[PDB]
Amino acid sequence: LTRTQRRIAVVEFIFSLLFFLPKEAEVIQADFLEYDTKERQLNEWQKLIVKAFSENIFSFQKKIEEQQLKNQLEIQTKIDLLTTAVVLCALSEQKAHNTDKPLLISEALLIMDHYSQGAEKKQTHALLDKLL
Ligand SMILES: [Cl-]
Ligand SMILES: [Cl-]
Ligand code: NA
Ligand code: NA
Ligand code: NA
Repeated sequence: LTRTQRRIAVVEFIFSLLFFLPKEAEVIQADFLEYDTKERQLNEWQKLIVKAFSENIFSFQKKIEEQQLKNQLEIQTKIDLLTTAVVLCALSEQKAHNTDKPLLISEALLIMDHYSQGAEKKQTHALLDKLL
């Protein structure tokens, strides 16, 4: 599997959880194990993202909540749950693996295309991730 496919697997997982939150951190981590299949071949790289997600979901969800709002501009001189799941994965991944900002954003937009969301305009906030 490609790193992109592995990212998609985390996104879909997170997505399925956002309908029924909150769950305890170790519960989500154990739910991720039951989520594994022949095709997913879930590895430690993905499990570390889900671990960061499980332990920081309250803060990530807050940071998101407030960045959207803080986007209230004049000049320059309703986020959905799939788009949220994509953004939380990027936050989770930068936390677990310290992936650089440019790679995370391109990848995120690539996943949005995969789900034919075409709401790419809500970048992975150039505001929410750190450029190293
Ligand atoms: Cl895939
Ligand atoms: Cl999948
Ligand atoms: Na790989
Ligand atoms: Na995990
Ligand atoms: Na953590």
